[PDB]
Amino acid sequence: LSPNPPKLTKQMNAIIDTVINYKDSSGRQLSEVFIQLPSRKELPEYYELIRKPVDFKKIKERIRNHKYRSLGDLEKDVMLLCHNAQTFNLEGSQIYEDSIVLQSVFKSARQKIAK
Amino acid sequence: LSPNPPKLTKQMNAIIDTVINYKDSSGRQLSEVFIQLPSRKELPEYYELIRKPVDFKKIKERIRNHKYRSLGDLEKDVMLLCHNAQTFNLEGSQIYEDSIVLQSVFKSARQKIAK
Amino acid sequence: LSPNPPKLTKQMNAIIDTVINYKDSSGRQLSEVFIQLPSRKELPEYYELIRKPVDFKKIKERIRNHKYRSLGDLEKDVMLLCHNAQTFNLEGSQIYEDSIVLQSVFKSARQKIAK
Ligand SMILES: Oc1ccccc1-c1cc2c(nn1)NC[C@@H]1CNCCN21
Ligand SMILES: Oc1ccccc1-c1cc2c(nn1)NC[C@@H]1CNCCN21
Ligand SMILES: [Zn+2]
Ligand SMILES: [Zn+2]
Ligand SMILES: [Zn+2]
Repeated sequence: LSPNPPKLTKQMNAIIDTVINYKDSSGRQLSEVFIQLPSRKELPEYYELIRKPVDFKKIKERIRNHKYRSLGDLEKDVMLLCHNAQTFNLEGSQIYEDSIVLQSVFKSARQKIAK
Repeated sequence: LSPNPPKLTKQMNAIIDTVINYKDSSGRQLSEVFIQLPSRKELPEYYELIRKPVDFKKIKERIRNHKYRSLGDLEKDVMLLCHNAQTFNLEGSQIYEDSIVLQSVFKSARQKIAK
Repeated sequence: LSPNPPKLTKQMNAIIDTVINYKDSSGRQLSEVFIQLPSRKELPEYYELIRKPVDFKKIKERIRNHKYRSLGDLEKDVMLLCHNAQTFNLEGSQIYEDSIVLQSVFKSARQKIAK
């Protein structure tokens, strides 16, 4: 469980980059509303219903500071992001929809760079 | 007797760049599964009944490393893939349809590219 | 009312150099064609159509001659570059698409250093 190689760090990023920077057919960068969560004092409901919240920043941070040991351990936090999103949003609502798409992007992006 | 110049580089790239990025009515890029083959370990059965397999990766290799003389060289690789993808996968099975869908997309991209 | 600290000037160049330096997934420097405008004699067109023409050399030249006052003054010009590309070049035409990409990189460079 000793120094996170640079090679592994080099992946996590580009993966989470591939994701963040993804722009759809119309060209809308889907990540926009996932980067920063909204405030407890803005959307208290979210933090009532979502027991273990998360956004992208807080995933990037955890990359930056070598918390994540394997690519597995990242997927989980990206997956929990979308789970959360889906859980809070109305099926067929643009928020709800993006999370899915992104979910896939990662899995292909991770595939395309990982084992 | 001679080299492979800008027209053969740009155009043969231009063609392929286009095809890859082609997305159906659902904006679903159909190149997806045709970029990187399954490993021989992954799906032995492919190679247990396909003579001379080929990826998408290898196409851009054959481009970057100047093996395709004319257009007629490229297409042969291109159409083959589909031939395989069709040969292997089942009629109606998404991949099959995609594989065909592609064939043509190239055909237009080649014909449209009139010098 | 006062000249530009080297702290600033060295940003303008970092930000712009990130931009210019940038290559796409493929490994393709998008900047390439924007670095220098075409000759008047070569694209008389561009000059008839584009009101205030600008490429990258001149921006550099305009950082060097302490001609940009804020980062605004810069981005203002940097976007004038992409507007002009998208004004002249047809939607979906490779160039066009690229220009948009760059607009983002620039903004992600700048939004990076504003922190
Ligand atoms: O589920 C998330 C995970 C990570 C980051 C953000 C969200 C998120 C943001 C949301 C929302 N739901 N989820 N509902 C509507 C609300 C409208 N205003 C923008 C903020 N937004
Ligand atoms: O819009 C621009 C902004 C800054 C620098 C260059 C351009 C630019 C270059 C162009 C073009 N359109 N725009 N049309 C295609 C043509 C292909 N041959 C070289 C010239 N090139
Ligand atoms: Zn570190
Ligand atoms: Zn070469
Ligand atoms: Zn000076």
